Formats: sequence, C-alpha cells, structure tokens
Amino acid sequence: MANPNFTPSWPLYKDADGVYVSALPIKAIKYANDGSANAEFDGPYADQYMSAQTVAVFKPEVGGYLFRSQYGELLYMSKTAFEANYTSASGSVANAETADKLSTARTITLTGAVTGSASFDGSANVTIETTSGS
Repeated sequence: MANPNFTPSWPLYKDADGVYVSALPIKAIKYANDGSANAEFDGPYADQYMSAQTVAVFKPEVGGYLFRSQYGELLYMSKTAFEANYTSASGSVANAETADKLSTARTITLTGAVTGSASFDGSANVTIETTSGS
C-alpha cells in the first residue's frame, strides 16, 4: 500500500477493539502450474500474484473473505467470523445512530450539562430537564 488509505473512499472496517482493517474479498484464485497463484479481488484490489512457497502457507478459499490489519496480520475467514471481528465491532461501527447528540438510545458518557449541548445552565431538548419529577 503506497497510499495509507487516508481518504475514506474505500470502506475499511473494524477489528475486535476498534483497529482499522482492510477487507480483501477473495473472488477467485488462479493457481498456476509453476506454483505461484494470483488472487482475484473485485474491490480496491486486483489480481495479486503470490510466490509458490507463499501460496503454500497462505492457500485460502475462493469466495471467502480476507483481511489486512494494521498489525500486519492478514488472514482468510468465513464471513460470519470475518464480519463480526474484522468489519463490525458491535452493530454500530461508527455509532451514527447516536449522532452528535450521543443521547438517542445510547448514552455515550454524557456529563449531564454537557457544554456542547447546554452551556452554563438551561438544558435543551426533553422538556427542560430529564429529572423533573423527584
């Protein structure tokens, strides 16, 4: 990767705790009789020829999914495991459900009178105060 994928054009997904990973969707593979094999991808990846001894350890499956993590760990997985450990990281990912308010159906460590929501005093949204009936 000459480019560090700084531009969020290609959708990169989420490892176990929130590390970034690239997803290499193995379409088909061309096993050449010389020993080397090129893996056909239809994402931000083309055919990639790998050396014979290399293809002998990294011989995967056509139709599966491979990933490449920032640790240098690249492996092929079944979509069920692949998606839940190297793409999802909880069924929210970017948590765009909570938006910027972060208090939709989730409470992302709201400090009550958050300055970016209610500066000084006088909270807005949800009547006037969430606790108004003790």
